[PDB]
Amino acid sequence: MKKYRVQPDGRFELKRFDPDDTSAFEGGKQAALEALAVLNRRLEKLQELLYAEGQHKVLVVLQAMDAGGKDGTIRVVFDGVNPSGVRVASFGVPTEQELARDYLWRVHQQVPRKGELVIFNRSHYEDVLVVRVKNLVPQQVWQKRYRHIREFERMLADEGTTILKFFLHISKDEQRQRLQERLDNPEKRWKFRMGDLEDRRLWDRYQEAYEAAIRETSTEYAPWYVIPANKNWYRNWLVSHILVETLEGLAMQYPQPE
Amino acid sequence: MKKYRVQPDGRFELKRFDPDDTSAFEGGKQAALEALAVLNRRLEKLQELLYAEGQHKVLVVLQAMDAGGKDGTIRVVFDGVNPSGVRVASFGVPTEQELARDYLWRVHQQVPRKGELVIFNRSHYEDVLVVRVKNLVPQQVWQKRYRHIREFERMLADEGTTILKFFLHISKDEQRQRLQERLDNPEKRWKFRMGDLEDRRLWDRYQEAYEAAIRETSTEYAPWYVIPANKNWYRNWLVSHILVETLEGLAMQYPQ
Amino acid sequence: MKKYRVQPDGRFELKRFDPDDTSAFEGGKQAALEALAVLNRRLEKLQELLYAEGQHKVLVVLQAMDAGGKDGTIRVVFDGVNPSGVRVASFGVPTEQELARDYLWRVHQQVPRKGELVIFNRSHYEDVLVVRVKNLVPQQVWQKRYRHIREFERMLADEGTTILKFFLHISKDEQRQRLQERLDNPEKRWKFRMGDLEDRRLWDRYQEAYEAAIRETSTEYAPWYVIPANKNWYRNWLVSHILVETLEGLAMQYPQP
Amino acid sequence: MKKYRVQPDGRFELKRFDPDDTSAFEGGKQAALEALAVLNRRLEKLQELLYAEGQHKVLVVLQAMDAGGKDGTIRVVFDGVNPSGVRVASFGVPTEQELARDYLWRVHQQVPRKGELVIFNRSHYEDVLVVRVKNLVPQQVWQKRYRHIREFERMLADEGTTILKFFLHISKDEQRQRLQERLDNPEKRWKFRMGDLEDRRLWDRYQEAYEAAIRETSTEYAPWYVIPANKNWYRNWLVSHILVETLEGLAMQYPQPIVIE
Ligand SMILES: Nc1ncnc2c1ncn2[C@@H]1O[C@H](COP(=O)(O)OP(=O)(O)O)[C@@H](O)[C@H]1O
Ligand SMILES: Nc1ncnc2c1ncn2[C@@H]1O[C@H](COP(=O)(O)OP(=O)(O)O)[C@@H](O)[C@H]1O
Ligand SMILES: Nc1ncnc2c1ncn2[C@@H]1O[C@H](COP(=O)(O)OP(=O)(O)O)[C@@H](O)[C@H]1O
Ligand SMILES: Nc1ncnc2c1ncn2[C@@H]1O[C@H](COP(=O)(O)OP(=O)(O)O)[C@@H](O)[C@H]1O
Ligand SMILES: [Mg+2]
Ligand SMILES: [Mg+2]
Ligand SMILES: [Mg+2]
Ligand SMILES: [Mg+2]
Repeated sequence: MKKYRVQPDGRFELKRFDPDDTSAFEGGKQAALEALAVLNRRLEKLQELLYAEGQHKVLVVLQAMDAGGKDGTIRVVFDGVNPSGVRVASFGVPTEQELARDYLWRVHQQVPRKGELVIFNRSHYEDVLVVRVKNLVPQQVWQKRYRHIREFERMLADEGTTILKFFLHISKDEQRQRLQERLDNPEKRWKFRMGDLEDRRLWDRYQEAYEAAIRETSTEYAPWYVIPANKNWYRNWLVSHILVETLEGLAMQYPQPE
Repeated sequence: MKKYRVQPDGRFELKRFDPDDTSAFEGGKQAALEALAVLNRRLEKLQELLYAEGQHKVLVVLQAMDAGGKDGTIRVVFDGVNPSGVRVASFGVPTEQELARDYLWRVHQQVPRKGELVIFNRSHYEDVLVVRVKNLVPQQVWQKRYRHIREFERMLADEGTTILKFFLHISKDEQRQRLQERLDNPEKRWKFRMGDLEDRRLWDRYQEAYEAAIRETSTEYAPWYVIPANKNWYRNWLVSHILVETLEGLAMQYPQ
Repeated sequence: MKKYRVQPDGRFELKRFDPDDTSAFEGGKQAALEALAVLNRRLEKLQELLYAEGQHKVLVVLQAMDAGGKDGTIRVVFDGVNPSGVRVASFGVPTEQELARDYLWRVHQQVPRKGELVIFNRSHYEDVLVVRVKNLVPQQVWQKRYRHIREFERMLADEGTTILKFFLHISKDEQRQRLQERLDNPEKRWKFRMGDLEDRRLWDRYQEAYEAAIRETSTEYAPWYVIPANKNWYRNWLVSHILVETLEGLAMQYPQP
Repeated sequence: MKKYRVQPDGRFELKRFDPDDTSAFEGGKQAALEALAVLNRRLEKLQELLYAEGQHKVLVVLQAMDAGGKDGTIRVVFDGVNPSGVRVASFGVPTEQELARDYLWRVHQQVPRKGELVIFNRSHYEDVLVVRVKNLVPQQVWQKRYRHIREFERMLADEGTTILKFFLHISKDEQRQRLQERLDNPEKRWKFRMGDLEDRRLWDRYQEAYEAAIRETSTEYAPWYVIPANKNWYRNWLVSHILVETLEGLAMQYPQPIVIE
């Protein structure tokens, strides 16, 4: 089941992962939806424990190509989970205030507190992704940032944060369909930006960047999971299974005051 | 259904509201749960519109006595609503940093942005509630805050925030049972502090403080709704109905 | 010198104030520099006592036209005052994050804490100034802001903030010279933006905007002082005098051992 | 100077530094005050350039024992420097909100922005000092924190922050006098807390904690300077000299960009 966990050997190659792979589930969509429903209930209970224990901090990082399933994952995986204990932090185009400080400043501000589960919809990884691909800074600058991230995450983990980093892996062809579906969708007509067409020619450069990022930052304290995300049902089930298992591993207990 | 909206006539009496009242729903639990399921789906859709339109700011304020149903309301009313568009801000015991600035500073920081629905689990109201009851500041101070709160909410509303204030009204006897269940439940035991028994002795002063605040701060731009909260099913349905109707009233539309 | 405090009668008139007026000081520059040196020393001591007492919050609001002397006031008036107790908060062009919430959100965040003296270099007033002049929101919206401002400042004052609002009043002709002097000084040329010229075309609308804000928001708890700011030496001495006297009035005492 | 810069060799021994040392200055009190006046003027001009250029991020970290001269340094070194470009961030006893996140969260929030000079009056170092001495977390937990700091400061420096860390070194005897003077002074008594006598009792444990911290975190990108701080005049001149020289080294330039009618 950890066939998707990227080992900290620095020997990662994205070619080994197929976006269309569904080998960890034996049953197809209908069966998987039932399985997800079970895990969602366990997740709801596990969050209730987390909030009650108030010791651990859970950080779920979502990274994907545009239309890679970031919003869809949050919406389906965290369906019915208490709003008081779960929070989404999105990282968009940096403001002048954000650029006036190091790139980790805006990110560090949003980290989960004790008893809180935080989802990062894009993250500090963007500073080794869009920044690298579009050469917003030279290689000399962004190359050093891998060490920064390893060390920043070491600090977070050592101080009590459970870090789960999910790479939602979709094919170039799947993305083409999803963006075309976005353009014909009336309630998604607004989600489209013109820049989505320029980043499309940069596909390979983005894939190279994801390969580099994952190889350099997947550690035992902060592992990367490559989720085959072409099938939404499989993506949702697998992300739920990984999170539920990790949270189960924490052996969280309800406190007693006497 | 707006028999629960507190009119801005400064003539409200809490006396007139029974925590055990269920008169706005023509039936019981089983039927009300079905009704809530329908409103929850509408709520999910209305939030989706809010986030997409990205113009309005929605502020839901929850105030209640301890074990009055604040966590329960958030959990049930907002079940299945997109986490990206909904946020809870809890107000606890003020820190030294928080006390070093005016009481509205910590609260103003958490207000909803455009396209966001924020729930305040306890609020700036505590500064005319626990503060008043325990005399954490003298009367001279906390008396002036009613005007502050009216004017701060006028500003929020004028600048595009839809404000819904819910008072979850439970009986002294219901609280006694709920707190006893907290002591008799291992998965509830944790929410308990010894101070929950002390505040119990201050019941009437807290009730007097709630009546006072609601009378002073329920306005046309920021109304107070007194929710009979003894029955969870009725509490959840009624808060959902009021929220859904208010959000419907905004005539929100998806962008072109 | 109470001749500069704008009474809360709602009958303020900016034509009654001359930027070139120096009548409150019985002398010129050389004598005023000496007088300012005395007040600056008292200000340094008063700040030490504010920080020590740790109860009051002091908010100094500076509003002026471009090249009206806001930065020079900070630099000279607060010279030698302990950095640990004094802070500047500047308000610029609002970000999308700042615009996504009410206009008072970014301003409320910067308010002085207990024992702190804060200077606002531009403020929440901007939201009834540049916003009004350039119609960034309609009249329907910015008209209601005067009440918001009065009530927000009432709340700050009631809760322990001493509020001093200074309008640094310069003439249209003085601004023309200063802006020209900016374009000629290499260590100042960087402060120049093309907008400084576009806003100069809007002089009168800005003046009308200042008369309206001052008339509407000068209260007992938060007064406005119209400082004739054409002469730097007079501007610096008069703001120092007003601040020092206000701080003296607080009769601040050292904590009980 | 490089005699006070702590080399990144991990062989630092605080015993090699005398709080009463004044060897870098030839002239005594009167001559040093004149020298400081000159450096203060250069500092004022250098800050004006920093704010105008708006590219560099400057972080001055002040660490000292109680009554070690932190407030005194800020007050004298930064005298007359424009408030708009200089900010003090003090770190006291953590709040429940601050404790609910990692210890670097509150500190990272206060880092200088572009064109700003920030002074940290106590810092993230407190989390390997008072925390270590009073065992507010176990050794297993605070031991890992040296690497965190090295790496956090590497990130800050790599991304554009000039980091100056000053350890204001006073003797046990000097502290005893200053604490007593605070007590007898009516305009200083207010600074006193009962814990000042507890942080006096643990002197050696604190000194051992400063030795370990400085030894572990003085790097090329973020050096530690041990300032002999028994003499205020020498302390003030030396911190001013180090800061001015560092700022001079940045070779800051004013930006480059019509008849007004
Ligand atoms: N560090 C960064 N530097 C530059 N651009 C960034 C950075 N972080 C995020 N971005 C960009 O910001 C954009 C956010 O777009 P937005 O529409 O707000 O979100 P979404 O990914 O849901 O479409 C992304 O296209 C992303 O590449
Ligand atoms: N302004 C305030 N001043 C003093 N106490 C406050 C203030 N606001 C909130 N509190 C108190 O903080 C406490 C928060 O308690 P906590 O257990 O964290 O939440 P809950 O109400 O869910 O039990 C409440 O008992 C409340 O009375
Ligand atoms: N509320 C506001 N809305 C719009 N513009 C604003 C607002 N507050 C400030 N501004 C503008 O931001 C600009 C800040 O410019 P800047 O160069 O950073 O400062 P300075 O006034 O020292 O030149 C001013 O020209 C001012 O008109
Ligand atoms: N990380 C921390 N953990 C515990 N105590 C801390 C921490 N950071 C700072 N402190 C303590 O906070 C206190 C600062 O408060 P105060 O007496 O008002 O000022 P000062 O440092 O000027 O003496 C110091 O005693 C210091 O040890
Ligand atoms: Mg509780
Ligand atoms: Mg409680
Ligand atoms: Mg300027
Ligand atoms: Mg002290």
